[PDB]
Amino acid sequence: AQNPNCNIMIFHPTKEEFNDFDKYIAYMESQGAHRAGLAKIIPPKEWKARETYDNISEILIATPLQQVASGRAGVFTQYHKKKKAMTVGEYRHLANSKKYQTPPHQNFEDLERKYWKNRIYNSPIYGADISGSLFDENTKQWNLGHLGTIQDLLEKECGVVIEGVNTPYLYFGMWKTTFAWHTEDMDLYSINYLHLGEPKTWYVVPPEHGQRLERLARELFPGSSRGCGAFLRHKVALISPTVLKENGIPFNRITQEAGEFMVTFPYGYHAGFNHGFNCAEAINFATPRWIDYGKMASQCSCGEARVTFSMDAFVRILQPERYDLWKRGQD
Ligand SMILES: O=C(O)CNC(=O)C(=O)O
Ligand SMILES: [Mg+2]
Ligand code: NI
Ligand SMILES: [Zn+2]
Repeated sequence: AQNPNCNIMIFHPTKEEFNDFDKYIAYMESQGAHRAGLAKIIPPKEWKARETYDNISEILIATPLQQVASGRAGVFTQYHKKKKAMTVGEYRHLANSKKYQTPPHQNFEDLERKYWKNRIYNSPIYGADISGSLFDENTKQWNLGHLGTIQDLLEKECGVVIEGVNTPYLYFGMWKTTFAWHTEDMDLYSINYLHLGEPKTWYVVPPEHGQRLERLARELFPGSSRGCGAFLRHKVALISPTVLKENGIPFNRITQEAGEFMVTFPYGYHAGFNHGFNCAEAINFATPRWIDYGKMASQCSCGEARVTFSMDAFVRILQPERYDLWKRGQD
């Protein structure tokens, strides 16, 4: 079995290997990359996502989210308070202000220490989940707006034609902005490209050990657990590495820098934080290996998780027994 310790693997494809996305994902899996839940892909030196980032300031962040924490430093939840719209140029200035800027630090490890010590005492503002793309239309390799769609994969694998679309999302981050512990909708893959700015630190639990994380989360968030049998679908809970180590949960960590891709694999729980002003783009995708994960994915039916239009069909076709109850949660 390849990668039996479920370490995060880092790949350096050549320009020739960068042509065929599906084939390279399947290659990475042949080497065991999925066992970690997360992989890094460093693009060939010849590749670029677009020519420059000089003209992005007029993008609108219609609903910036202030991430307010409750709990203790290593075990907290966050809620998202909606703020007034602002442009990317306005947000960048805000991120760089004395109130919100990255503190002085020695290295990524010192910054990680400061994040876990101090996150809860601040409420950073995240421009998340903005439909759109920063890939140049002429970028033919690993262009996250030109991937094969999940609806077409389901149709190729299972023969059923379904409604829905699959488009990318932009994330504009600042110091301390935080992504809570989650897997993807329907336990899909994700791919994330860090277009610019400061790094993003990731934590990940191997898919084969995801239920260990779920059991800890039910212990640590006991009211949330009684409210919903899949409350990590709410994307609000954080647990620190120190706490994970104290409770014996297997995980790994890695820092993504500008110009790098990360792939999350089906049922790979992940969480993380931004180091400073940055912009990422991410999208879900599927492969044939996902289908079985999609069929077994948990679902939130309490009403909190509220998701896209396109998840309807996935539930309806892969999980027809759950469909009725899940749809009640969506309505
Ligand atoms: O970058 C972020 O805030 C969150 N991204 C992801 O969870 C992802 O790409 O799967
Ligand atoms: Mg612009
Ligand atoms: Ni994710
Ligand atoms: Zn729920």
